[PDB]
Amino acid sequence: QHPSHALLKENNFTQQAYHKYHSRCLKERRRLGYGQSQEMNTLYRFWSFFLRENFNKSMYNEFRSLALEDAGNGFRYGLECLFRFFSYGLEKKFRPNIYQDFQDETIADYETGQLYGLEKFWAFLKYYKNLEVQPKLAEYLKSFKNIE
Repeated sequence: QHPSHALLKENNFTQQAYHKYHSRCLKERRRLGYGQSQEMNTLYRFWSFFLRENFNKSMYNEFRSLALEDAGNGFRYGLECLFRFFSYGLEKKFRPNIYQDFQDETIADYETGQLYGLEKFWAFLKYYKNLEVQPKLAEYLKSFKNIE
């Protein structure tokens, strides 16, 4: 199996294995450029699912930073995986710092003219079974009410 799947198997994550896998992913990105590495893409998906229960400040900051570099040049997959992590990760374990970040990246995504992040935020607030919202995102969400 591919490391992106084997490292998600229950109780099988190892540091030694993640380091080898992580390594070639960055080399492949550093070799082929933003949004051009299918191997790097497997790492975005691994991060998206892994951190939902398997959180790591180290991995999360990297995930976020690279996803935003890519998306700043038009390649959306990494950022799409990050919003999916935000929406489903916070449903499984609410972290206030990560909720604030979710707001921050949703606002930034909307103001670049996208709706993928805002819908994911709307989806979270709706299903999150239990929130204060930056009044700017508050108004953006009110206008989204005409869509979903």
